[PDB]
Amino acid sequence: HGFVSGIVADGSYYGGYNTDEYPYMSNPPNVIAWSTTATNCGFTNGTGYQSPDIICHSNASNGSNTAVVAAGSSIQFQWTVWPASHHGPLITYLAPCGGNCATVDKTTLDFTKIAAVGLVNGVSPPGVWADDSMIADNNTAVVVIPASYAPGNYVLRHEIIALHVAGNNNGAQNYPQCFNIQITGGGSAQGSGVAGTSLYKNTDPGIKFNIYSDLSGGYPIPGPALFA
Ligand SMILES: [Cu+2]
Repeated sequence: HGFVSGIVADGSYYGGYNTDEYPYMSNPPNVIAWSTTATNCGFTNGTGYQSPDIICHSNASNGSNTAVVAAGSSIQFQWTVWPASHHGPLITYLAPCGGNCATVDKTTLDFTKIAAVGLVNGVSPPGVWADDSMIADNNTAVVVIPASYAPGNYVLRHEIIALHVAGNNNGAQNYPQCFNIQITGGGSAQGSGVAGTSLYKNTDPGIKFNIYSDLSGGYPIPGPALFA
């Protein structure tokens, strides 16, 4: 599996939380990325959709730094690697920190879906998905912060849901990665957010989904509605 090793945010590179290195330090470095204990490169499945682990991954603790990002600009998430079998959507959220993102209680965050891509070509199951486009693009996912989004501090929660086992109850594998950003801009728009532990249920149609059977009915991307 992969994790996000860094991001390019409004033109500038920020190193992420190197989960294969930083957990083995008594004094890990400051980063905009949240720490996790997911040293096995693992995931949170449906057994943890109501655990705080779903918010920013296993045992996640606040990143200490925050990246300044102009509204309307692009963020690129650099994943270390991604397996071809792990087809699924890429979903990205913003939750206001109401203060410094370095100290917000992650369980109080209310996430707004700002980007989501799912099934691209279902003609030949298991199909071609957003993560396959990410793989082709140097293992990099891309999102646009809405130009109209209200300035302030936000947790940016970027996630792949791998669906290779998702026909099973609790089979979908969620890979959330969180980063602190401060948006600047001239807009005032903000979505109505959803608590991390309310984003997904193991019975949801976009969670318990068989990618190996006929895909002509499409894929309903899970989670709350996309910000408009
Ligand atoms: Cu796997």
